[PDB]
Amino acid sequence: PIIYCNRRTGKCQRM
Repeated sequence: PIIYCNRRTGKCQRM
């Protein structure tokens, strides 16, 4: 899948 969480801002995405 393509689900990750960027640390730059601190927001995570969905599938």
